[PDB]
Amino acid sequence: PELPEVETIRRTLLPLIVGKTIEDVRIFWPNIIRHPRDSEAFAARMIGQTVRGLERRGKFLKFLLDRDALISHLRMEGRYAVASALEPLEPHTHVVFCFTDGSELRYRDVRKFGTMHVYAKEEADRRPPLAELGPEPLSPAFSPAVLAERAVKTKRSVKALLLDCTVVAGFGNIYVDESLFRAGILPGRPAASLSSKEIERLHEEMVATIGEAVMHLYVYGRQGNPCKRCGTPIEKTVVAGRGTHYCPRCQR
DNA sequence: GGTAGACTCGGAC
DNA sequence: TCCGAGTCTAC
Ligand SMILES: [Zn+2]
Repeated sequence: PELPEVETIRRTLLPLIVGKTIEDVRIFWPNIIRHPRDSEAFAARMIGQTVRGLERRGKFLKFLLDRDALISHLRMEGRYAVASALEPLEPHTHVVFCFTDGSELRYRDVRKFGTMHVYAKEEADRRPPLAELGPEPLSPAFSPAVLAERAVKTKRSVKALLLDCTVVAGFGNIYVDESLFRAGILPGRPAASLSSKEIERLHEEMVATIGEAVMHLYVYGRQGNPCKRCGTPIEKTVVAGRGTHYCPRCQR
């Protein structure tokens, strides 16, 4: 799921788990657990804690318990569900948090690609994977000036810059391509080659694109199809190690 | 210390 | 054989 979908999960999952107390934690694929390193320690430490809140940072979900925070990243296909302990599990269920009320929070992932880290709450923001995360794209802390400062300092492409989690939190491939299209900037342009005007416009379109999504596509996945603005066939290439979609006429 | 490469997966191709 | 998010490893 991308940032808007993670926000939807945050909002919808919270009332389904708040105030529930963890009775057991069952782990069927230990490699998902990244901290503590031993999955048995991860399970043991969560027992007896009550869920107090659920926050989002970029695409990370931060489950707030009594003492600990559980930091979860779903990557491309990870999913959470709340359901009865009496019912059979769905396929690809890797971690289950069992509550005292006979309900469960279940983590599934066909790709087995997601991650979980647990730390004392006061520690979580200074440890991986949250340490060094850049500002929320919809926050005043992500500004044209912040973006300009990062862009001038790098040799990388503008696409590479926007995909960098230290620059801006959880701005995914789809939204990078869409924002660059809407701003009229080629993804392969060196970040340092962007004018002040281009940086301002890019910031504006990033906020608009992801803001709209949290509340249709021009380029992403539309290679070979006509651009919706000018009719030129959308092209796809590799930029910053990712499939990258753009209109060669609208973007410069 | 900035930046690329390795690493994790399994469904689609 | 391709893909990819974000951390870890190595130049
Ligand atoms: Zn166009």
